[PDB]
Amino acid sequence: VQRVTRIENLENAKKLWDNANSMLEKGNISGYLKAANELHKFMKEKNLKEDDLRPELSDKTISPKGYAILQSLWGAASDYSRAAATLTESTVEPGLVSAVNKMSAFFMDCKLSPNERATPDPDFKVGKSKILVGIMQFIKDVADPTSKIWMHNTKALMNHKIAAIQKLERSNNVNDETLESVLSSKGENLSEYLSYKYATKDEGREHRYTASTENFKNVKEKYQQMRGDALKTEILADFKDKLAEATDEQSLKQIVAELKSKDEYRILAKGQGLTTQLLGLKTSSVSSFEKMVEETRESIKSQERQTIKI
Ligand SMILES: CCCC(=O)OC[C@H](COP(=O)(O)O[C@H]1[C@H](O)[C@@H](O)[C@H](OP(=O)(O)O)[C@@H](O)[C@H]1O)OC(=O)CCC
Ligand code: NA
Repeated sequence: VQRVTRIENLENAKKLWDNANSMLEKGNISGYLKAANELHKFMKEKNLKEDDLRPELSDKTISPKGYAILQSLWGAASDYSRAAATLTESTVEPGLVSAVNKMSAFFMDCKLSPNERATPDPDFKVGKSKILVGIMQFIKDVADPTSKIWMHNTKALMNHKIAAIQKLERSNNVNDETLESVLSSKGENLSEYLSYKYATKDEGREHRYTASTENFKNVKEKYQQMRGDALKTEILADFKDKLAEATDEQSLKQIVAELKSKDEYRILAKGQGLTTQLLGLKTSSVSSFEKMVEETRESIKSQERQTIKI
């Protein structure tokens, strides 16, 4: 490796480090992690270590605010990677969160020598629930859109947990216990996950008009042999995953219109009992869908308030 190549690689690494620090300074957790991930990868690709870059950062500073955020992130990620390692699933979610600790540590060690101590602003109070949401946003950003944590789409499960944390915030009910329950969850309680009391994979309730695909010409093949509450469950699970693709209000509107145009939606809206059909009642599953739509809308609004701040 020529000197000119090393110089060019270190100058690009410095720029990557600076991008991460810039995000950190703005309190943009997901942006910081995206930047930190790229710094780390690039350095590894160029066989450059923390000791190689550190001399180049002598004109740079991690602020006291920055160190406070790094400390909170470390603790939050450590806790989350432990909480997310469960009998249901212990590979994907902990692996993702553990990578956050590794890349963030690397960013810091590029600046700080092994024996020098971080200097956090002792009065800068970092919100653990904000940090956790930031980690989840990062996971959403890095995940393949078809990847799963246990039986659930990773991006949908992240939206689920982000929304759950946001609800705790709005209810001022954020503490270790309530956060632990969200972090350790894999959506095992399917009725909670889908906001549908009757969520099931088995025969579910007996009905006069058990749901089926038989009166519907354009339903996807995967549903054709499903019936009843199990059929509605599967449709709701797939609709949930589709909703989690929304990025802003306009994309949500579009996705919702597309879903409602489907025979799958008509199945949800068709009553399985005489009273629902006779009196023209909204079904439980339509209400579940609307609840997920509204939660997605509010979560979008909430995170877009946050983009303005970061
Ligand atoms: C108008 C206010 C009262 C009311 O909501 O009644 C609905 C209730 C339940 O309606 P239904 O029997 O139609 O059962 C509902 C139907 O199976 C819906 O399709 C279900 O939603 P889905 O799971 O989305 O299919 C509802 O869960 C059922 O309750 O009716 C009775 O209990 C009368 C019993 C003689
Ligand atoms: Na039946």
